[PDB]
Amino acid sequence: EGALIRFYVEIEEPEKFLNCVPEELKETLLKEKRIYIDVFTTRPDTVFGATFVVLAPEHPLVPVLACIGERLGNACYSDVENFVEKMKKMSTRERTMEEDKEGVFLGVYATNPANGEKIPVWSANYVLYEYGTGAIMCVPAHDQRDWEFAKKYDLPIKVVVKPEGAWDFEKGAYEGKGTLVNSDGFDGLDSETAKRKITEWLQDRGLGEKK
Repeated sequence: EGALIRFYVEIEEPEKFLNCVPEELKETLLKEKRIYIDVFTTRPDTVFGATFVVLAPEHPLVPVLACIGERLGNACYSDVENFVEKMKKMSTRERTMEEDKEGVFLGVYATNPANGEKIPVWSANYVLYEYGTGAIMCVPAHDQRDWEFAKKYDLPIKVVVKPEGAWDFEKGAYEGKGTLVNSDGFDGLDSETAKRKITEWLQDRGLGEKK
């Protein structure tokens, strides 16, 4: 149980980037000026708290988005390539026995469909291609794996599920239930209710589905 959520990289001048993308993505790029990054989440109640996106190293969009990020002057393509190559060699245990999460910035920013914020797209070892779509939204305030990655790479922490009791978000992620904050029209909702309400809203807009 969860939601597919359609994040997307907006591309204002598609002709400048056409050679970064395969034929299969060209239609959407030219017509919609977007490259979609579909994520699966069991926490759609936290979507407003997404401060970055992570693709598994083997995700087909990694070279596509890195090509674009190089083209924008934001990414080091060789850094990305070296990371993917290193990851081909690492076992599941070696990628998830986390005493130093590893990732690389792809140089592009995905638009969050919930709030329109532009958030950086990374690839990282701790995200397995086999989980969901192989790309995740990262909510360091409420996901411990994401919190640790954000700590290492200096990424923003945004609280969207407020616990009733005290919590120092500068010490760990709060993974439990609460009421929404920083969630625009969904502010004040209990987080379980918000899972449904947010998912239906995205689905109504063609930017998500119950899954």
